[PDB]
Amino acid sequence: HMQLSHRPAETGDLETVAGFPQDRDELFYCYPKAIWPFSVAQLAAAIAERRGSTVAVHDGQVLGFANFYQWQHGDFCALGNMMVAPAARGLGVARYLIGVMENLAREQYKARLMKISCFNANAAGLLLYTQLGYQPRAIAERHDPDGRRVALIQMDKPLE
Ligand SMILES: O=C(N[C@H](CO)[C@H](O)c1ccc([N+](=O)[O-])cc1)C(Cl)Cl
Ligand SMILES: O=C(N[C@H](CO)[C@H](O)c1ccc([N+](=O)[O-])cc1)C(Cl)Cl
Repeated sequence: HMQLSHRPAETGDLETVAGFPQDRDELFYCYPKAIWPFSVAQLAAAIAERRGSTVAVHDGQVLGFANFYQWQHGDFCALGNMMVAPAARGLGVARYLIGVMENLAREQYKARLMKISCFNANAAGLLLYTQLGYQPRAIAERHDPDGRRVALIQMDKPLE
């Protein structure tokens, strides 16, 4: 059914990907420095500051997006901006794209570790990363757009 492929993100993908977050909570989980409503400009700003922006495609549709927000050659990468089209949630897109990013971190950055940080309210993410072999290492305090304290669960996984 799901026949996923991947390639580097392109300008022509921005409007699609900027359509993915469906509410302020979803935007905060995947891009906590963004301001609702999301926009192509905000997405392009991230892409410029980051590395490895990659889309996942199925049946001619861009269904996922991810990048690295930290990269340290021979050391680790940290995954962020993981977004999935609302019509394709729970179909394997995030897990597919995390595997692609793991490979890119190993191959291009010679990373030994991938870091993922997940906000506490994002249960789906915490469970998914757990299923993929990520372990929690620390919890950091952050604040949401209403000034409320949230917990950022910092996880990692050795790259094999
Ligand atoms: O789907 C969710 N989380 C996934 C888990 O991998 C991920 O964190 C995510 C976050 C934002 C998003 N988006 O805004 O399009 C999509 C997936 C929760 Cl919003 Cl239920
Ligand atoms: O700033 C620009 N380009 C950079 C890369 O040089 C990047 O693509 C970017 C785009 C939009 C942006 N924004 O509007 O926040 C920030 C950076 C153009 Cl607006 Cl000139």
